[PDB]
Amino acid sequence: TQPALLRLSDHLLANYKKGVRPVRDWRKPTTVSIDVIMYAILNVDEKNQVLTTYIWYRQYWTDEFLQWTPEDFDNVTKLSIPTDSIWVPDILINEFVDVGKSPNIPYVYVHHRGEVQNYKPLQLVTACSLDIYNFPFDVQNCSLTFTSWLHTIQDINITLWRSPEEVRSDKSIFINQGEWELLEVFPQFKEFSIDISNSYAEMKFYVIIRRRPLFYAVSLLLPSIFLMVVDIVGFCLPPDSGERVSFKITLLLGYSVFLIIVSDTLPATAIGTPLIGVYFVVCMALLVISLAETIFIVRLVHKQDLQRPVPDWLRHLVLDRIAWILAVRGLLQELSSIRHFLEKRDEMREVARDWLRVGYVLDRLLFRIYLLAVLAYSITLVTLWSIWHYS
Amino acid sequence: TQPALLRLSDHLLANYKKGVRPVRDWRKPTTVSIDVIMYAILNVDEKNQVLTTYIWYRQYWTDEFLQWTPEDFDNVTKLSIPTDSIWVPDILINEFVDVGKSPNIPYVYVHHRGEVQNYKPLQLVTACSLDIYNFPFDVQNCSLTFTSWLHTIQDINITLWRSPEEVRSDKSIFINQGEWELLEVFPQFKEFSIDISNSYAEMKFYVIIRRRPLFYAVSLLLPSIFLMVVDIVGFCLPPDSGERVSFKITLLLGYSVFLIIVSDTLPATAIGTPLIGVYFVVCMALLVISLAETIFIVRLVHKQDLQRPVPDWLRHLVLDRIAWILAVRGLLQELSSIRHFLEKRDEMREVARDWLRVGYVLDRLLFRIYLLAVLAYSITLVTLWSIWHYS
Amino acid sequence: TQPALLRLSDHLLANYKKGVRPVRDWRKPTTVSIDVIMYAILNVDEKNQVLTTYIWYRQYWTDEFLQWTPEDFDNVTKLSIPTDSIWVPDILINEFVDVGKSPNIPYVYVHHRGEVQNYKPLQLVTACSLDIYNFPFDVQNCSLTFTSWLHTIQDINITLWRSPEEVRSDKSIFINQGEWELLEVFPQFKEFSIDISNSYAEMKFYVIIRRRPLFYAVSLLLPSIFLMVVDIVGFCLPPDSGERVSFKITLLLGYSVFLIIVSDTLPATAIGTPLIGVYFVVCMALLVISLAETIFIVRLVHKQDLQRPVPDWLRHLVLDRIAWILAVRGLLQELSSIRHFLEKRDEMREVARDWLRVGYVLDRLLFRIYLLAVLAYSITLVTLWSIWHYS
Amino acid sequence: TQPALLRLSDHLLANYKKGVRPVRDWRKPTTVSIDVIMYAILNVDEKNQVLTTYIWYRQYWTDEFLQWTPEDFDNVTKLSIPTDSIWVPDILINEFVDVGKSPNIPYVYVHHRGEVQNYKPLQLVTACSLDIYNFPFDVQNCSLTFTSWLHTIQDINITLWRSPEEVRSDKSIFINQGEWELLEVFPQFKEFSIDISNSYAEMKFYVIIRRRPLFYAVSLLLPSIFLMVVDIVGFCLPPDSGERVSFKITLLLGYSVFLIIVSDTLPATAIGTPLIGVYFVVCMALLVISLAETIFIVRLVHKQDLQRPVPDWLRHLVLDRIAWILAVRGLLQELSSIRHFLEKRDEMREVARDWLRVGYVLDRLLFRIYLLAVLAYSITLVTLWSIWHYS
Amino acid sequence: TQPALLRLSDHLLANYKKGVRPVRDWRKPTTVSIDVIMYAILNVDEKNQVLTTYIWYRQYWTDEFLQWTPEDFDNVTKLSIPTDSIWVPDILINEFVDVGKSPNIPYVYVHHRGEVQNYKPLQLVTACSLDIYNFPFDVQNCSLTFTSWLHTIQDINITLWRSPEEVRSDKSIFINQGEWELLEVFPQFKEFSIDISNSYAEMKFYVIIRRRPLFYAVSLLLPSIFLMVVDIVGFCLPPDSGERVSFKITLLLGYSVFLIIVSDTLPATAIGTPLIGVYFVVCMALLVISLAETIFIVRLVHKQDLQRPVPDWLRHLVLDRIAWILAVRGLLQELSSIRHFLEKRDEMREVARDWLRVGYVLDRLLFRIYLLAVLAYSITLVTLWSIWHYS
Ligand SMILES: *[C@@H]1O[C@H](CO)[C@@H](O)[C@H](O)[C@H]1NC(C)=O
Ligand SMILES: *[C@@H]1O[C@H](CO)[C@@H](O)[C@H](O)[C@H]1NC(C)=O
Ligand SMILES: NCCc1c[nH]c2ccc(O)cc12
Ligand SMILES: NCCc1c[nH]c2ccc(O)cc12
Ligand SMILES: NCCc1c[nH]c2ccc(O)cc12
Ligand SMILES: NCCc1c[nH]c2ccc(O)cc12
Ligand SMILES: NCCc1c[nH]c2ccc(O)cc12
Repeated sequence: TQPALLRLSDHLLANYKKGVRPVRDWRKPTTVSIDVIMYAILNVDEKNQVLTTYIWYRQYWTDEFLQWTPEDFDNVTKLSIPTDSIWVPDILINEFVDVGKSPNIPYVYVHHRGEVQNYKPLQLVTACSLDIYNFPFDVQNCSLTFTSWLHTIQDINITLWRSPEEVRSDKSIFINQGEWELLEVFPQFKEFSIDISNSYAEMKFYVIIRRRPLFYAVSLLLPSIFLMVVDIVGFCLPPDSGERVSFKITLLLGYSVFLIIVSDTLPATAIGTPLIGVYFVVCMALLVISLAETIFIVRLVHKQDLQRPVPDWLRHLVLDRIAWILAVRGLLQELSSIRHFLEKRDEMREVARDWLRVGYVLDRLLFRIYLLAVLAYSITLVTLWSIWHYS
Repeated sequence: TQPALLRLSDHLLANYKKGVRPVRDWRKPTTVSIDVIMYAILNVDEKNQVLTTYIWYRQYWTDEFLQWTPEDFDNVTKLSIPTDSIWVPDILINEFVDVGKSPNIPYVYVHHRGEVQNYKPLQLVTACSLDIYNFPFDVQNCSLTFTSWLHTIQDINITLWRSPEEVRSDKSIFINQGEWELLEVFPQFKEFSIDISNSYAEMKFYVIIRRRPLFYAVSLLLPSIFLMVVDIVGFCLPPDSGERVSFKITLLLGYSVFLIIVSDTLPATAIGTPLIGVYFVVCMALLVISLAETIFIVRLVHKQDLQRPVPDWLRHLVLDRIAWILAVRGLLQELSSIRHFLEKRDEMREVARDWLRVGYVLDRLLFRIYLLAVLAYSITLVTLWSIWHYS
Repeated sequence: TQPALLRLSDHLLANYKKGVRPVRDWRKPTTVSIDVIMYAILNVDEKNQVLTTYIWYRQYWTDEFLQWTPEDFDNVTKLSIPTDSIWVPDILINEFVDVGKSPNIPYVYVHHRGEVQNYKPLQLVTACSLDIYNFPFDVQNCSLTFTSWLHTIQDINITLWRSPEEVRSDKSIFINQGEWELLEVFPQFKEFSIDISNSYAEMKFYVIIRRRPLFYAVSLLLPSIFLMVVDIVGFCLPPDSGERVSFKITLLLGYSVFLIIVSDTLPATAIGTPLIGVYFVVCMALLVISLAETIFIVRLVHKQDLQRPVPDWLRHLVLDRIAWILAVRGLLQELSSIRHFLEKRDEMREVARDWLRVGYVLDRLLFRIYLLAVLAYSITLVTLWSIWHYS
Repeated sequence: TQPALLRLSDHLLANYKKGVRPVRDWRKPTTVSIDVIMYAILNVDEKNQVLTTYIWYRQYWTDEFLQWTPEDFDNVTKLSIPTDSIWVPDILINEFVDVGKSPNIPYVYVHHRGEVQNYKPLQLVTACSLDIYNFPFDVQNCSLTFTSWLHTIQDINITLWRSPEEVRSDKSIFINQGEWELLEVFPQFKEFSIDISNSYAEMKFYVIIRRRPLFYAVSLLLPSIFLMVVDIVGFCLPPDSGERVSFKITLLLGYSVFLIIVSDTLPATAIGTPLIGVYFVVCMALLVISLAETIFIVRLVHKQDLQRPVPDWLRHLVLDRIAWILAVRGLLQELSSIRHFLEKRDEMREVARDWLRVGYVLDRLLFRIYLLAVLAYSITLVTLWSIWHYS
Repeated sequence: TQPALLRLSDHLLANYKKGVRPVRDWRKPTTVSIDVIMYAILNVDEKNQVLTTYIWYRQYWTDEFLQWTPEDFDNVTKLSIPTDSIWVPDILINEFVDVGKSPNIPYVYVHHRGEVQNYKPLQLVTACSLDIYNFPFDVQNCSLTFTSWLHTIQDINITLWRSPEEVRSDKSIFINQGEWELLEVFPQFKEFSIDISNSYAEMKFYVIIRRRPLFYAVSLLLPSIFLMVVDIVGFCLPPDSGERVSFKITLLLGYSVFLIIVSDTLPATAIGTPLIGVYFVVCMALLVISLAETIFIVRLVHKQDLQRPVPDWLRHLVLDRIAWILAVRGLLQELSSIRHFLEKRDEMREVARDWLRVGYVLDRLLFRIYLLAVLAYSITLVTLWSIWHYS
């Protein structure tokens, strides 16, 4: 005799005639109130300048045709109806690279005063400009805007639903333990117009995210200090031996191949030039000047075809030493000849020994200077890190 | 005269009016009982913190409108009808990264008392937090939650169908011989609420999986012990020869390039720091101190420009040896000069020989110390492995 | 006056009422006869344990509602109707990783006795367990099962259509000139049941495929024999020269980097351990012991700081040689001193020469032993290959 | 009593009969006016000769059946109706590689005079010919054409809507800070015909884009000048030492491996041959001739088995030096023999010294020539860069 | 009073009853005439034996139910109707790996005599057998076949539309400046039958394409001749120096790593063995025998522990030289002893000098032989290239 609640379900859907903007008067617009909450931040692609995010989105508006009195229908205040049977605004998002992949959820709440609500999850892979000038300590500011693609300001009006301060500070759900953590989501309403007599409404959410670089800092600092330490420990071997230049060029080749294979992996971009490359270039130049010093010292010490050092050089190298911290005539003729030969050989040996001593002293002094330079570089780096840590 | 069973098929579907929650009274909610069984575990992505699983899922609920007496229709108790002609709850899964790919199966059983059942396979690629602190011996605890996205607690209520102990211990179907094997699937019912006056029901299944690391253990241990053995066998060659430093730096370069090309392949993450990296750093430091010892020994042995060793040094190096386990005057003038030259050369040779002996003794002692250190490291590693094996 | 054949097309489709299992009596089940033929085998993924295949599939069953007399309708025995207007069983395939990509073909033959047939191509990417213990000479046994996901044994019954011996030996269409060639497709009917009072029917096809490894065999054998030959030819150079150890360590580094870059490319898995790795480890160990022999020989030959060899050593090294295949007193005082110095130098030279001869003899003997070992290894490898070739 | 605006919504859609080209007379064609605006330029693939772009596209035409008087319906001039209920032309784009991914936007404006408009975003990945002859300073000219695939010139006519000069200079929306920046979008109308009696209309937009190569220029110039500088600094070490050839071959191997790993990454194509490869080949040849010079100098200086240099050679090498910037008889018999031996040794030493001096002079001269050549190459390169900068 | 042309649009579509093969008599089949034109050739995958092509395809057939007199309907001869409202044959393509991605174009021309035409673009990624025996100069012959999947020969008959000679030579549209250029498209009609009493019609188009290898030829020839030239220039340095073997092994390692990293990139297959690998193996063997010659020459020249060369060897090495292009007794006793020591040293020096001269002569002769062999190889290669160029 008396059917179930469905007695009203057809009563609203008998002659609804969807596909038309539901208003009693066409002059007034329909107002849509939206709300977004972040759930997780998926990977960000610096090469393609595109990021992937996942949000829970909700909206509501007024139908003005789905109105009924609760008392007439068993106290019924709200119900759920399929979303394909009612008018739905076309609220899209700009700077999108694909339609995306998301479920349908073909249901919507409808209240007794015409208010209709829509809840949905949605994943966006979207293009924003990424700046990686300070690559490890990045703070990215990307934007996503909601707007009606075709309806103008006289048709659809965008409202923020919740208060902006509630939206800005909302960490109710967020997947931590990832590469990124968000700082805030700042909303802003704007009016967009390319030409005259045609304007639209947009709502832009600016997402601010910060990277945690501890893994990146370790992976970028450990090989560098490793090669610096091995260069320092390999500096202290005799220079006249021919293995010094081989050791230095082998270490330089190792640094070169490491730098090349890490040249584009970490700064995966085609525009930005982070300061990490500048520090790497500085380290490379330090290795180059160390190799040049080693080559010069090796060239200075070479026993064959030598000349006695010019007095002034020895006189100031001893000065900077204050701051480092019968027919018997043929018989005697032959003996005189062999003696003179031995004196010549001894003189060559003494000249070689003096040149070797000069090379040793110069090598020690230049090693001390290089150690001081490395100390200065390391202390100024840790000083800048402390300045970052304490603003 | 009398049609087939389809005489009831239209009788239930003549004026069903799908799209409305089927209840006689709107106050009571509709209860959905669900059940999941794992079938296989596909790949897990540590870089993206996402895994892929395949389950068989079933659910059932009560329609309260598809009711009939069996006796009236040729003893018919249950039938199958297309799933697009009846109301279906929107039971979704959170922490999902895509809609996924699964067939439709447009059929459902319906019993004579209104009970309706739904069976379906489904593959989920979903985001959970992976911890790889102990990378080879991982035990991952990931979660997947079933909930109604839009209907509240007053509309849909979630029930576990089978008993929790049956669900927890269920290995009826599972594809073994993979990288992972599951331990348990723990179910838990919860009530979810972000704001007030709006609450939902969720059912969370915690999947616990364990990795079998034998392949990983072999692939990570074989090159390490290979390079340790080759370092040990290359340690025992004469130090005064110049090939020792070249051999050591070549082996160090090999270890460096292997470590760099395996630096991110196995610990494919940007947060976690497994202890395998710590052991690799320890091995690298051991190689570095071995190279430093070789360089020091090479520097100590250098025949040119030497001085006699200070007595105390020789006196304690012989002490630690207890624990290692007429005008004929011009003629004689020339002969005296050449004799003195030969004495000078012999003295230099003797000094070089003494320094070489000192270097040999020190090299042998330091080799013994290094061998003892390697023995200690290897035995403590196998000891820790045994402690893991026997708790 | 008299329409075309379509006069019967509506006669069967006027009140068909699809979506219901077409039977006059609900007690008897509907029987579906299926048939599959392979067309080509696409790539197989050993890392993901998944393969891709392409088959032509056909099935037929009885409708019992699409029945007519041919004589009444211009001799018409069979026709074609859209597949969306008739009942279609939900015959799915387990161990599938995706819904796949295949066309629709919205047409089916229907005969005058109710028999209805369905033809379709379908590509499956499906998960099976791959064993690569003998990686080049693989014979893979994978399975694919057809079953009704939701209908039970009382509803749908599976039949093989053609005889099993015809299905097993069917090479009518197959794309050869690929990486794999199939041996047989063995069908087997089974009854599946997880719980009680609920059983289903499945038809499992076991596909057996064999790999042709000639390209793999060449690519795996050529570099190995290349490095063996270059090691053999580099073995025969003087040992006292310092380039021998450099040559050996360079070749060892080359083998190491080749093995590492081919460590996971060919055995692309995380479980299996093929014997090719065992042979590679054996070759590596052979190279290691060759390097150790070279280092020992180099250490044995070192002219500086030598002692005369102990008699017994020389006495058995000559034994194993049988099987390799006035004031004139100051003047004479100075002359005696210089003569004694020359005797000392000559004695050191003779000791060095004797030690060099000992090192040469030992190096030749160990080279012969190493060559014999390489010969033994190569002959036993070709012997095992012949045993494989002739069972 | 009086319904809403929907009173006209059915009035236009009661018997619209979509699917037919809406014209009162079939002889006249329907005219579609289109407009495109670039929004961003995504990645370009030089290997596949395909690019990805994102545009906002709009079009309008005349329906001639959706006509009404505003006064009759509450002043209503325009409305919005679903796009699936009206006739829509099939305006496609050639040289497309996929259907693409874009939303639907199922709404269109309709004016009271039958004018209907359609707005949509669309992303195209499309194939055009890329020329990279001057790879860093590229100016690409690609094309995209809009045409009706099936309707001929007698049915659909294409019009540009806005004036061509407005379309050509339109930077209202464009995502800068990318790899590319566009110069202009030139439109052109054309008539297309493959066979006779069948012609179509097309509208081709030529997009002109320019690359900003600063990152590419830095990444391509820094390693090159690095290796040039290290070659120059390693040139200045003594030639008789055996480490010079090792240093040169190590640097050549480094250049070779860098060139090979960058051989196809930057010029990612299979047709074009940019001039950067020509400059790299020139640098390689310079390194090769430097290595050949080093080998020749090393061969010239070799102390063992020497002959006195032919006079003419010394006489012109001193010429080019002007531009570089009793029974006592046995006793004396033995003394004469040993003296003659010492003279022979001294003569060999003097010959070796003279050859070493010759080698040193030649090495210095060739080093000066090589430095001059490097200076010439660097100055002509910077000169060509300046010519590019100032046309 | 009199409606538009749509007066006939319903007249054909009032009771069309699609889904049935439109014929007045079921005995005669329906004939479909097809035509294909290539537009561009996308990438070809040699690893997966699959290619991607893009064609414009058209077909037409006879409906026999869409017939009208033009005079009755305002001279109307042809119109356009949606393709979903009429019967469409299921003409598919075999050897396809996916459904593909193509637009719909829901429109078809219909003429007044029942002739209906369909135009569509379509991209196929399809599997054909690729032979790369002569990898740079490939001429691939792949096939694509059009057939009705389910309708037999008694239902659908395939016709070529245009004449075969017109189809074979058709370059009206084709995107040049790619990796491939097509030679011809040969059509062929065939009858296909697996079993008896069941036959179908197929139309196979054989596409013939040729590769342009200039980029491949340059990229494969430049490093090879580079390493040959550097080997030749490094051959000419003194053999007794220890850097020769290091240079040779370094160059061999460079060739090895280049060959390995290019081992599978260019011949990206698992079956074919191109002749380029044979030439690379020949070059490797040439480098190996050069290294063996260098090692033998180095072994022959070793000053320590030498014996005088056997006369015959010197006598034929001078022969092949024709074709290369009182108590004073103790005093004299000591002098005699030292003189004898000096004679012994001089004899050893002379023996070493003679052995060095022998080694130099042999090295020069073998260098000449190696140069002649390289000349022969290069000339026969350019000769074979000329034979290819002039058939
Ligand atoms: C781009 O190419 C088209 C095709 O030839 C040409 O008409 C047009 O002038 C070109 N534009 C520029 C800026 O070179
Ligand atoms: C291509 O292959 C088919 C199949 O055998 C053959 O009939 C045809 O002649 C071939 N075409 C050419 C140009 O070789
Ligand atoms: N199942 C989660 C329901 C839910 C609660 N709050 C929400 C906010 C937005 C949204 O899309 C969904 C929700
Ligand atoms: N064909 C397997 C039917 C089946 C048996 N038990 C199940 C449990 C869940 C499910 O989705 C399906 C099933
Ligand atoms: N066009 C191929 C028709 C055909 C013949 N035999 C078949 C077997 C199975 C199938 O799906 C299709 C077929
Ligand atoms: N929401 C942006 C609406 C808009 C303004 N101008 C446009 C031009 C083209 C287009 O597709 C869209 C638009
Ligand atoms: N817009 C191109 C129309 C066109 C002309 N000739 C064709 C041939 C085939 C085809 O699919 C299409 C066409």
